[PDB]
Amino acid sequence: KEPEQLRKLFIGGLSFETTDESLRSHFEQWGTLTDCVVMRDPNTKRSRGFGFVTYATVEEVDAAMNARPHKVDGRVVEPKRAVSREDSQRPGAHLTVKKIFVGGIKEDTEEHHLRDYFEQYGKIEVIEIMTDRGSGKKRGFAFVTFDDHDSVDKIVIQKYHTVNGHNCEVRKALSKQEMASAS
DNA sequence: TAGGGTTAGG
Repeated sequence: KEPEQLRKLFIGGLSFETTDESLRSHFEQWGTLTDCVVMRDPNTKRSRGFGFVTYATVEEVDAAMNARPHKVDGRVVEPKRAVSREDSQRPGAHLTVKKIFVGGIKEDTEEHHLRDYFEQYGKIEVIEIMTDRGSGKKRGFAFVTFDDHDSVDKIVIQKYHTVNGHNCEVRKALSKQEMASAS
């Protein structure tokens, strides 16, 4: 079926008392769970305050994210699309942000090209195709802001994105300082 | 609130 990575959600901010079972009890309400686990320190067996749930289908994952906010064992938790272990090493991979950087877009790209691809992921708030202040020339990248951080997360976990007929690279937007800090 | 003994010899 769909890849395990795209069927899984990271659940952060779990109460100290949530266990594999109480977690499953909550999330099974949105579909069939193929995996459900609270992460624990190997040594002291104590909860690390986070876990994962994996559904049989991405559509169930989507259903669960459409049901936010989630309260598990009396605490509002923070479900997020699961970012792969390799991608988790990149700067800002786990940031909650509503904006993405879209790089490598053709000179004739227009806003409608960005909408036709990105509106299927969520409600768009702002689209900025960047130009050099001063020369007025296109720089080949844009920013797109959405109303929900999950739209960004669901887009960046996918590998390819076709805008104005060709692939473009999409990453979470890091600020000017964050880019420096990741240098 | 970022992963479960889950990542480079011919």
